[PDB]
Amino acid sequence: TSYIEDNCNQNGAISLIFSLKEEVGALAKVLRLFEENDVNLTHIESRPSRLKKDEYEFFTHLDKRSLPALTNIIKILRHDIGATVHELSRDKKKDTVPWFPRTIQELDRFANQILDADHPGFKDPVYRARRKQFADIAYNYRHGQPIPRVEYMEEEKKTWGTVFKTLKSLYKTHACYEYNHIFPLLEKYCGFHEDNIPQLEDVSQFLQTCTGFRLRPVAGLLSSRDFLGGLAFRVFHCTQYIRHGSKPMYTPEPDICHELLGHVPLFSDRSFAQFSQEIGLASLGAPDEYIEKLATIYWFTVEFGLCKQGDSIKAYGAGLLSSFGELQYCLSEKPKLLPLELEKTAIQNYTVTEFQPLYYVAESFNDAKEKVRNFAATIPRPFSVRYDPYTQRIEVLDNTQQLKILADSINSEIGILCSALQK
Amino acid sequence: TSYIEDNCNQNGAISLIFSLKEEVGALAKVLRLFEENDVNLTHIESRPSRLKKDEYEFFTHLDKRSLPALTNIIKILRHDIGATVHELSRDKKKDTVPWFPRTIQELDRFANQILDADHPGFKDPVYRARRKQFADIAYNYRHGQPIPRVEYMEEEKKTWGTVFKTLKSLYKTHACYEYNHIFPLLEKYCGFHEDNIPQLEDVSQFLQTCTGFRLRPVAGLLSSRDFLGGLAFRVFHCTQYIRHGSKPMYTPEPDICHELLGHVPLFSDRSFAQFSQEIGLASLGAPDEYIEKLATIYWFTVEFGLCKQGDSIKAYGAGLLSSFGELQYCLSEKPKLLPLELEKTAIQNYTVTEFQPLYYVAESFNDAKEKVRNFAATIPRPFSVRYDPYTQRIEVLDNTQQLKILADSINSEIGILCSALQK
Amino acid sequence: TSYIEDNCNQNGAISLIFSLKEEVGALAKVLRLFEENDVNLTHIESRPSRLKKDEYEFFTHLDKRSLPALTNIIKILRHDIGATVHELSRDKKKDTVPWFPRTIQELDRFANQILDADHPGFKDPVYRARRKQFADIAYNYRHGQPIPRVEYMEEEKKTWGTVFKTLKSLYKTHACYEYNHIFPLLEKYCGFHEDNIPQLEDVSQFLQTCTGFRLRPVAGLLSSRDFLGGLAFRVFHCTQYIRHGSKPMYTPEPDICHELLGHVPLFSDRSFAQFSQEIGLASLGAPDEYIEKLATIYWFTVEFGLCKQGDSIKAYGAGLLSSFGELQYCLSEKPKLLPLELEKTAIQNYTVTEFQPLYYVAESFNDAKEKVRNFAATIPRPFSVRYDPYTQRIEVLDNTQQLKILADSINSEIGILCSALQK
Amino acid sequence: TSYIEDNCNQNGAISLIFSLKEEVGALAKVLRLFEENDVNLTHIESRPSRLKKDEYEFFTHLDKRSLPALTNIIKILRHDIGATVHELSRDKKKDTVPWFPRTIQELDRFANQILDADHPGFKDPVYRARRKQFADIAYNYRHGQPIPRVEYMEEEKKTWGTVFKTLKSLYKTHACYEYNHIFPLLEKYCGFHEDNIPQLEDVSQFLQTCTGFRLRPVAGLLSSRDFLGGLAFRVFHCTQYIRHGSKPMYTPEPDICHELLGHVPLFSDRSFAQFSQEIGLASLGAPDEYIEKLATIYWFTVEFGLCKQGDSIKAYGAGLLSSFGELQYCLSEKPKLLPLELEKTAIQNYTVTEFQPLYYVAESFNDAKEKVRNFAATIPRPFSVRYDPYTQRIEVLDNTQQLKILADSINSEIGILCSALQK
Ligand SMILES: C[C@H](O)[C@H](O)[C@H]1CNc2nc(N)[nH]c(=O)c2N1
Ligand SMILES: C[C@H](O)[C@H](O)[C@H]1CNc2nc(N)[nH]c(=O)c2N1
Ligand SMILES: C[C@H](O)[C@H](O)[C@H]1CNc2nc(N)[nH]c(=O)c2N1
Ligand SMILES: C[C@H](O)[C@H](O)[C@H]1CNc2nc(N)[nH]c(=O)c2N1
Repeated sequence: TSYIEDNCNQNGAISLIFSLKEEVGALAKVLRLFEENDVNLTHIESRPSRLKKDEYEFFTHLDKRSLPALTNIIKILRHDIGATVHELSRDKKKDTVPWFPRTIQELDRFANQILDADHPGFKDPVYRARRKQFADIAYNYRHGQPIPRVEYMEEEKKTWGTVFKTLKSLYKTHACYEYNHIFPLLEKYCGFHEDNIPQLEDVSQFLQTCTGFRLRPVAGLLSSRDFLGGLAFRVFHCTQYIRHGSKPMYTPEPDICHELLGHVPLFSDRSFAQFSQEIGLASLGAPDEYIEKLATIYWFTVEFGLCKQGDSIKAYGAGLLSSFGELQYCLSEKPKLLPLELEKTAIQNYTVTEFQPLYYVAESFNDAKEKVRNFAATIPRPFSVRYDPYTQRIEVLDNTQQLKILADSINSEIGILCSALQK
Repeated sequence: TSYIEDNCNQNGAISLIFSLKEEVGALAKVLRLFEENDVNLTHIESRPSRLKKDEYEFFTHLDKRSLPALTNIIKILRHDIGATVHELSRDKKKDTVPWFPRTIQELDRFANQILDADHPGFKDPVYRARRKQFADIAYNYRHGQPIPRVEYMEEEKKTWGTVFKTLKSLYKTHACYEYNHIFPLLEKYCGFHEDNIPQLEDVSQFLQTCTGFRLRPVAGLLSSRDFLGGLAFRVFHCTQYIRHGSKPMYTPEPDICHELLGHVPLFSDRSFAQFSQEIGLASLGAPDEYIEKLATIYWFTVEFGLCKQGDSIKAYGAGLLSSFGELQYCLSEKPKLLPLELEKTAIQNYTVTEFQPLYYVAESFNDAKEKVRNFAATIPRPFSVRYDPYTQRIEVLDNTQQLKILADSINSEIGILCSALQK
Repeated sequence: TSYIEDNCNQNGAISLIFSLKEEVGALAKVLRLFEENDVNLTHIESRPSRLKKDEYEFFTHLDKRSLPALTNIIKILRHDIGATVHELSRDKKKDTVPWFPRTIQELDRFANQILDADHPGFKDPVYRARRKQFADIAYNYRHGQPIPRVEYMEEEKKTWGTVFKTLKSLYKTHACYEYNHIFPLLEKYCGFHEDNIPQLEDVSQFLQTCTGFRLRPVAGLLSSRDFLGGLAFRVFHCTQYIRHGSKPMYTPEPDICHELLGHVPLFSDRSFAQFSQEIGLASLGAPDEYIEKLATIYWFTVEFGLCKQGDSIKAYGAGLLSSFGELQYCLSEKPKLLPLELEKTAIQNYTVTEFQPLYYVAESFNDAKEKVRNFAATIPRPFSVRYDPYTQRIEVLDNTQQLKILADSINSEIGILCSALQK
Repeated sequence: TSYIEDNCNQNGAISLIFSLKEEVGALAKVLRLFEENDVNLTHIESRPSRLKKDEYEFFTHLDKRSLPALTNIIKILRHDIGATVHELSRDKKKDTVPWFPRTIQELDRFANQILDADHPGFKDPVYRARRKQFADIAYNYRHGQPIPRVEYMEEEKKTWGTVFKTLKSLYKTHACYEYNHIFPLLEKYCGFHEDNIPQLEDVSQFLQTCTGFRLRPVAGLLSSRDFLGGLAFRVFHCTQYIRHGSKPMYTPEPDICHELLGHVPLFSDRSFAQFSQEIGLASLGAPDEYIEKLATIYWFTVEFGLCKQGDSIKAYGAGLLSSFGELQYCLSEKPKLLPLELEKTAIQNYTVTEFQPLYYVAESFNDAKEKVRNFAATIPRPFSVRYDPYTQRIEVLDNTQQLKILADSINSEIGILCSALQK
């Protein structure tokens, strides 16, 4: 499978999800309680609760180095004060919700936690000397920055040239509509020629010009939780390296072309973007088991999905649209095609290298979105999630908070629509 | 009054907002049209319709150098292709929608479109040179950049100190809760103390973490149209300069103390943000005729409003909470009180530097949002608008798409709600 | 005032509104509960939850013979099974919701709960015997039956003739359009001429073909509660008797002319029907406290209202359009005019037989519906209601179902709308 | 197939769908135009247009006997006045929309237009003498009446006894949930014992007590248009006859038991009722071709459908739940099961007698409702349809009328839901 079990750092990450009502002593109480225990107060951030006017939300920017007193604080918090605390832990210790980044800026803690001799071009010291350099670029990037741009060598340029020569000529009849729609634009705007390599930054900015989707330089393949969690933030982690000039149509681990020809152009569609994003949102705080299940879904859908299209069936898989041979295989009559169903799609085993025998076809991305949200209602976590586009932080919602926020949001949509009724 | 009519630049600003449905030649026709007539493509960016999968949307960043060629382009768009074209013009000539920005970045285009001997300290060279310094800072600032942090002199530090000493001790009973709650946060977080000035950047970061609202350093005062459009983007144009030490409770032009102590803390509540933003949206495409009325609203609502608050009447005006005398004058039997109703609230003359005879009271900011939106449904503009938080572009909507977009979005929201109903 | 407090019958009316979720024994438990304690099943009807597939809804048609046994049943329902029970009582004792009908057929239960020497014609035996005749007709009429058609004497025919002669010639400029349009229809269709009386049955048929509104022959005057509940069912309780020939423009108790010329023609517009019906629904479960206010509304709105109508102010009141003098008094500079706002419109004392000093003006009936519904959201009753047009039973809604039912219904409506958008 | 081509009567039915704006001369113009041409004015009914306050709708109760002048009237109507007229014709003559009943009362014109020697019990004069008697009962029924009740013979009673003995014992594990839910209620309420025959009227009234669904006595099998059109009105036409005592488990033409055990109990569920009803609504004014397609759908769904149910697949077909042998066959592993899709389901051929080889399974009835409405968007008719629950007439909607009615209806639902947001 494509599931990669997740890791941790020795310091770790112990966050405390809790909101607090402006009670007698409260905001003084908490921050003094922390600075008595040596906890830095650059790391105890509090902002208001966007729902109950009289409450705040608290973000604790910590690690396991605070353990000699982190017990005690929790002790006082849940039982001496009466604040509902959920602890995020990356070590996945005693019945502790699995850690995840909480703001779009917290992605830098565990973004470099990725990656055999048989790699194509292995005994070439040149390709490896280039590969550690590109990993370095991902090692030094911090959120907010523009992606540092690299002049690509030319042998790599014609590797892309060949792959593009094949795939372009073959997309017009193989790719989904939303791909033939975006791709001419990428060509004329970003530098998506068969004779030119685009820089990650420009593509990032274009995807933000279409959907607010962002490209983040990652050295390699991250653990499923981190990958799908970053996708929650409308952030796609992508690679900067190319395949070897010897074998331009096989890579065991995804390269520049897989993203630019498999993922990105569809990331320029809002319907598909939100589709992927909802899965992202659902991935966080989820059990490792359900992360295996998410990985399975992602594979048979994002990486290798098909879409019903009025008259045709077409491929929206990112591995489908990036691998010339399997893009031939896919619409051939060989493989299996059935209307997508997650009850089975999760319980669907697959292979990593071999051409995937069976495929699953959606109606439109939005129906798949509905289905994803449905399955999200199945993942067991003692709270809900929903993403804030402006603040770029994930609203962790409880019983009472889901209610007023959805209520009034739909009220505003209701108002604008009721005015749309008056022509 | 404080209403300011809008002006133009030598270059100008000619946009052609139009979308086009993907037929063979359509987008080819347009991109042919520009470079056939030599128009630069540094400014003609076309992206997909975030709504109709089969359409593109066109933002044309143009100017009056296209006047030597715009006739032909308009004609071919309106009649040879059949595209509904709305031309945005800042010259506001025959059949021209009054210009406004479509991108979060088009606010830098008209950020320098701003701004007397009786000022206390007019011939004081130090206050003059410092005001030219701050005008320079606002002159060269472009969106996305960090707000440069400025070292304040001591006279300015204690002028702020005095203003704060007076107003802070008073707020506990005059400001709305949404202020009495937020201010404890701002004090200890951004530096809203009596002996220290926060730098706009830090406050901006706080405000986007709360509401996606942003602080923009602006020279003097910008036309009503431009100010309120920037507020539509959840971007607040704000001042970095301080008042003179001679008269610490009189400033003719809004200053650091007025912005940080009158406006910001209320900009820290989402409900208030939605209120102001909905007004902003109503400003876009609006004629100067009803923009006089809009400025009036802002005055009597954001700057000089009162709000029903459970038991009492309280001040949420940014000018009430920034001018010490009128905050008491307003909470007395002296002034007159009228229930906010836009039939009258817009139609009401006023003066700027005056203890306001009458005030207007809201119920909660949300209902005020509703009233603003309702009255906005009355301004005649040949389309409505609503802002895309991720892309930071305002979806300009015609008849056909408004319904499909809100209908389906609410389809998703009500689905998740119907499933949440079963606990 | 014209407000009438409600009374009770010797039998009474004890309903227990409750639904129950289909577990083994649940519905078995209840049906066991009744016949274990001997209660008759001519009145205990259980039907499915039109909303939650897995639940039943229970309408229990009971009386005070169950007082010798209701204690046990209530207890077992509230604590041994765990069913949310709301008991409807017309005795309105401790912890009793004030009684109201759940079925379109429960209106016959309290249809005889109605009704002086100074009447012109009091000791006239002919008018007396005729009023006892019409009271008998209303006494034995049950819903569903055809309204018996009655042969009128000649004095009654020309009393009607005179009233009509006067008011008809005048309506062309005093009544709302929704009256000036409908009346041409009623004249030629039902027999609304100066020489002929329509029989309630024919008008009823007309009114259900327009609005589902129905004419019910009622003896004298029914308590405010009962009248307005019947109006909730889109059923109008109406009079079949005429006034005396002595005073053709004075009647203390509403008569055929008042109903057919004041009320009905406006009951022929759907928007007005929705207005009155929403009020009706608000009456259900309402305490007498706010029902005084409801009666006041009906008076100042349905019976004595004015409406903004594009350019002018016009009368849609049923008492304005039925009492010739006050229709002119009202359209003059004599009376006072106040914009309909329920904060004041409910809170306002009045007298019955009086040229009304002040009047209230609406914008359109639909907005008045909104205001009624809004103020209804203020009455404290332990559930909301909305009427099922096909079943002719009012869905009594608790928290959990309201959302799933309207959410999904609107899901369907917005789907068909989104598909209609493409022409 | 189960499609039966439709017939006509010699008089026929020429109706004219048109609305009219209150223009100079209008309402006098039309009715005088008709009475000049001998057209009875009991047959020219006009009521108001429920949308445009200034318009009426006109129903012409005619036949082909008006032909010697029906040309001329149409002549003046469409081209001399400018009223959009759509002619309904049952003969399906020159490009004339196929006739259908317009009110729930117009069903009596063509309700008796139904129905080989091999019928079971044919040479028994007793069964035929009974069969013409039951057809007579359907021949003499007119809308509004209660269904005349018959004392059933006893041999027929034990035919029902045997069929019930088998099917009841076999339903608890074969029938869909919504059947095991309703059926105990029918047992205890209507007289659904294995030892007793229910009278059509009581079942009708029960189905109206659940969903407003009604049972109308029909002599035999009607043409598809009339059957599905009656189902639009929430009216199910049903048979009063039984099978022969010789062979109680085979009938070529549906009998009492098929409805009471196949159709009715599901007609007591609102979700299923609306499901069937929307198809009904869609059937009217549809091409004969698409009536063949509708018949196909009805067969594979209503008569022989399955439903996905969380854990199981269960039968909701009316022939499935009425035929003991095929109810065994259905969940056996023999037949084919695929997720229902109307693109194919219509183009799905079948057999009349033989056990249907393949079956189609829905998720829940509502999803099938969505699908039906979707396919309805494909039937070609120059107007839309939507059913009025109160007036019990089908709103024929044009471009402009669909808009305001759906707009404001959803506005009301929006209001009630927005108030549900305030708890
Ligand atoms: C989601 C699933 O685990 C899938 O294999 C992930 C794994 N990690 C990844 N890591 C990177 N860098 N890029 C990817 O596309 C993926 N895909
Ligand atoms: C909104 C209203 O027009 C008000 O007068 C505006 C005018 N332009 C402005 N310009 C600046 N720089 N600052 C302000 O506060 C205002 N206020
Ligand atoms: C609705 C208001 O309470 C008003 O006084 C009611 C009272 N009861 C009534 N009873 C009858 N029979 N007829 C009426 O018009 C009224 N009006
Ligand atoms: C809808 C389809 O035509 C189906 O065979 C109809 C035909 N006519 C009918 N006629 C009657 N009386 N009852 C039915 O169930 C049907 N079914």
